[PDB]
Amino acid sequence: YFCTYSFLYHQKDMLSDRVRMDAYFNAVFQNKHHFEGKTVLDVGTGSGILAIWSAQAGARKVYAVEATKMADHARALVKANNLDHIVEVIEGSVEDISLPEKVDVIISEWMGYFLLRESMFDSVISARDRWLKPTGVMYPSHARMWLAPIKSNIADRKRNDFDGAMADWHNFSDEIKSYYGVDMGVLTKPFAEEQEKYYIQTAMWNDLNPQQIIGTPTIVKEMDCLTASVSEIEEVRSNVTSVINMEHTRLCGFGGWFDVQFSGRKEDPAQQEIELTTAPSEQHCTHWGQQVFIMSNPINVEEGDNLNLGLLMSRSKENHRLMEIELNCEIKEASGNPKESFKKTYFIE
Amino acid sequence: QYFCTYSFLYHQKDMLSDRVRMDAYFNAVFQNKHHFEGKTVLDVGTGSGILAIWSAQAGARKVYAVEATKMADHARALVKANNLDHIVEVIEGSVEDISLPEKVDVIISEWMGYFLLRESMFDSVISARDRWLKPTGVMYPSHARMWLAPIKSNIADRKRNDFDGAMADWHNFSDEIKSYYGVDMGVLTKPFAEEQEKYYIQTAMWNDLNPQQIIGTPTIVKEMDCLTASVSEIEEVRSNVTSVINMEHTRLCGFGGWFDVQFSGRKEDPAQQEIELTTAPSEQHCTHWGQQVFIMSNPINVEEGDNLNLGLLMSRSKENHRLMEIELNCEIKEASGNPKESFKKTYFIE
Ligand SMILES: Nc1ncnc2c1ncn2[C@@H]1O[C@H](CSCC[C@H](N)C(=O)O)[C@@H](O)[C@H]1O
Ligand SMILES: Nc1ncnc2c1ncn2[C@@H]1O[C@H](CSCC[C@H](N)C(=O)O)[C@@H](O)[C@H]1O
Repeated sequence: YFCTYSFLYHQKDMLSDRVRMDAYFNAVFQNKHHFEGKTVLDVGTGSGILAIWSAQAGARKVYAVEATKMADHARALVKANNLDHIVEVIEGSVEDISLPEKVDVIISEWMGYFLLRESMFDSVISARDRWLKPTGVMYPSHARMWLAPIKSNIADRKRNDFDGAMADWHNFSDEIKSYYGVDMGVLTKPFAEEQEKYYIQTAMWNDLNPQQIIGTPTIVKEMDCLTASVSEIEEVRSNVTSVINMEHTRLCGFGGWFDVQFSGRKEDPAQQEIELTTAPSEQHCTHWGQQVFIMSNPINVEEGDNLNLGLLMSRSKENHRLMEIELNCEIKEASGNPKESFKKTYFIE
Repeated sequence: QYFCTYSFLYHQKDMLSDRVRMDAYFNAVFQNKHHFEGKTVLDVGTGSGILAIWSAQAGARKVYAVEATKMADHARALVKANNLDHIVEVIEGSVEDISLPEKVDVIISEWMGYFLLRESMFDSVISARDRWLKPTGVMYPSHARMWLAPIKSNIADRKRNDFDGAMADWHNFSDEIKSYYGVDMGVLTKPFAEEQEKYYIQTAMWNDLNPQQIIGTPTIVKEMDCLTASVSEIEEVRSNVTSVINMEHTRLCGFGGWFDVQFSGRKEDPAQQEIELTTAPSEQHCTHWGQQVFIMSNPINVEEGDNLNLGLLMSRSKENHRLMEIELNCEIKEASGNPKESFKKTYFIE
């Protein structure tokens, strides 16, 4: 994990996100009252970009914490820009560090694929509960996860890739039975499962299109970063989305994304609320795109149809930074109430 | 990190799909069933259990198939389904933490990574030999061998056109970060650069070389006797010399490394027939290891009789012990000694 974040090359990818960058930019400077002459802790500074803007905008002192050797660059960068007298870049895992003082603002960019991937917010919680004074602000102040039924040609690409996978495995076992004389038949099933788990069962990074969304989007979890806790991170949700097309569409899968907001405390508000969304757009991509969850079996669907969804979202056992999505779906026609029930496990890795 | 990959049938599959590698091992066994007829066999890192199966097919008394990964499950089912469970015993664990109901006649295993030495799976085979093999014991393969040879390849252009791309993209990036956001990224121009050279240039590429692309005499850098090879023998120094052949006129663009493996058994129990598995430049024979290429930072002209005096030093990286580093020091001397043109570059295998 920490591995990939130690590359300049990876770090600039993020910095290249104009959408990602504009939001934090405008959140800081359009609200330089949370910063003027205050103390900020930038959580997971990496390049130290967010930690520079805070100083640039009035922060008396800014603790920029980075777990990787990337810290050594955030230093040259904060020093090369003449803010070394404000920003203190400390290398090390925020979980293991002690500060001299409590902090007014915690600023971080902890959001992953589908928001919860990487579980870096667990570090921010630690930082907030250990340091944020009783009256501190947080950037972002709230977050939000969304889901919606979509219609993509990728559903078929991946079924066509699994089918091929399966076509090859059967030539190969024929080959190995002719020469060598070993019969590979009984590993057909395990090679099946391992393959549905990879082309079908595992969420795809896609760049959805507003026109690909075929129902009302649902909010699958709201969040308050001033108050959220790790215990509430593994999450269960039930809601409903309605078809709006002719429909003359099929259910090919579900897309998931997230909202983020810079609003302030209900009591130290933002002069101006800034929103970073990843909702599909014809123009604004993010490096997060959306997570497409592909349909093992596409389904016909008409307008007015009513998709009752039951999501359950737990962090994996092998690796707590990966997700596993349990998705139960009872579809109901406009008229109550036929159905097309089914249950599917998707993996965010 | 390492083992993770081998728990994948799809991967185990790639290797089993490698005809050259299979033909070699399959023949090694059946052309020599005299080591296997009624013998006890240890297979180290069984995977699908393919070597265990053949051994048992060749009349072994009992076979021992050790896999670290949950793949042991499938070798175990793969051996039941071929009516060999009464001879083959698939065990789950590391050959380092496992004990045996007895000593073993033959130790067969496919432990060779990229450029022979990657993954360092031989450490496990050794351990397996030292504790379990009996004096009489034979080993498959019985010898190994790493080679090196100066080459001519358009990939040394491909990568530097790649690097330049990278650099160009950065200088725009930084200019775009200053225009909006008001940060100058200048102090990171050099570090960015080194990362990009470390990654495009100094890092070994997989390649499938044509024998024509070999512009000098090859050279043996290391030769291995699996019966006696130590783990300390595994960090390696090698000073060779090579002579440019094509050399009417070509360009030095980098180096290729590859390995040989041999199944000759023992001098007091020799193979009825010796089998070989080579990864040299082929024209008609491919392998999943291919050849490892080490690019020239800067390509150099070269002629007939030009003498490449190479100083090599193979060692493992501090971070991971399964990865390699190669300090390659090069003195080039024209057929008329000298004058020179000497360089020094450390290459990473990952
Ligand atoms: N517990 C922890 N302590 C310190 N740094 C952490 C951390 N968990 C994640 N990080 C770091 O936080 C960074 C998140 S990526 C964000 C980069 C930068 N803040 C920006 O917005 O441009 C990574 O560089 C990662 O190394
Ligand atoms: N110390 C160890 N103990 C058990 N298995 C090991 C091991 N080190 C490596 N392996 C396993 O050995 C295999 C190496 S690839 C060999 C696959 C198979 N024997 C064949 O020849 O086709 C991998 O499955 C790896 O997981």
